[PDB]
Amino acid sequence: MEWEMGLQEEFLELIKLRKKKIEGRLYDEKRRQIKPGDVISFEGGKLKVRVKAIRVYNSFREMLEKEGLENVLPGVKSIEEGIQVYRRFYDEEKEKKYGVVAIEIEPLEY
Repeated sequence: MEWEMGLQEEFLELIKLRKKKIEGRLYDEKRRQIKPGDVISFEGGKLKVRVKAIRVYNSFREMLEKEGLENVLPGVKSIEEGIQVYRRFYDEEKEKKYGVVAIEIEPLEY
């Protein structure tokens, strides 16, 4: 039971910053399989993270508003800007389909 992924180094560090914040991401198929009790290797083993718990919300707004914008998207200009990031990446239909699930990740690498 191991998950593997890849993302820009800059994005990796973000995860390290999410160790005290949170990480959003519309629930998907792969995510559905992702449960709080494993590890996710990024870029092979550049950034290792282990699911802590899964959550579900109404939308990014409620997530950034409830969970926290900066507690989800570090660097975001604003809540509105954040949603845009999720909109460009995540489709609105899919999102409206399920919603949003703040997957709490914690890199145990450092």
